[PDB]
Amino acid sequence: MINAIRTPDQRFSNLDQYPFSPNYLDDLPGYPGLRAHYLDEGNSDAEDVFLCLHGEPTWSYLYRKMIPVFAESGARVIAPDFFGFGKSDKPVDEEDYTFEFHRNFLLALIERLDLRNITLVVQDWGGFLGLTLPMADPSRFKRLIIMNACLMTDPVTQPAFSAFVTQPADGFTAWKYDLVTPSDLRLDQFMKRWAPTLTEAEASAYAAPFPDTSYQAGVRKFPKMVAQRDQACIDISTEAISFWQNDWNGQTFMAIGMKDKLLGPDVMYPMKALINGCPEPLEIADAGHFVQEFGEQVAREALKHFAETE
Repeated sequence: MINAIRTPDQRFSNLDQYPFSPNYLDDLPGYPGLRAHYLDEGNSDAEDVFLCLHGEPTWSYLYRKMIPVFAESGARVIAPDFFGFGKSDKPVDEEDYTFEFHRNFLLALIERLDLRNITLVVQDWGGFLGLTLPMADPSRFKRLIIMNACLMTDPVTQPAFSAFVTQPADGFTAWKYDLVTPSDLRLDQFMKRWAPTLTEAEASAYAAPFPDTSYQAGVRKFPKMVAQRDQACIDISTEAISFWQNDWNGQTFMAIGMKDKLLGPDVMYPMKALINGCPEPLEIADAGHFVQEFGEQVAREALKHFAETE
């Protein structure tokens, strides 16, 4: 077993606008002794499944405005919390978190739930990882909703997907500094800074998973993996580019949080060009990195775009 701890359930007692019932998978292949939490909303026998993947330092709570919109369209919605996050178990050592640790978890979850007709919904690490899934099992994937995200390839193959790491100083550089440096990391305060439109109660929901620093190893490791990409990550991410460019023929919808200093237009337009058939992006002027906080619009517009060419 990996050494891991579990957030007490009382931490989730008073969440704001998260009425979604918990589902758990324990002992997924390759993850013995670890319990993963996921939401499973809407018609369980739906033809379509929206697989909503979160990023750093969030959890399925981030999708709370989108889930009801997708479910009311008649689709199923699966929103897992990565190990280290949300209501999932949390390995205590940063060394146990790797790109493939997280990627293989998603593949295991997809196989375990036998998800098909997937609309992949991604942002940040949900995208860095999620965008590498379809090439592993392409017949399971039907559509893509992409918000502020890209692929963790090397600087030479796609400079746009590395330049943001070092400029602007107040972008990823500040984000990483905020996450990896404090001994007492307060994610409510972090999230209010990086999503300034959050209410206090919403911000508290992002601190909920983390009673203390011992629960935050996954949180600390994510930004380090953006700055230092292992060979497996580079290879897998580069292969993914070829998939979206050359193999993908599904329906696609893009939305950009225009105030994002990390993964805004300078990353998302290059990403648009690499995704075969990706339409003009929906630009959300007021949205920052956490586009899902303006997510009702994204979900509604994506559904209309998809209805238009079913």
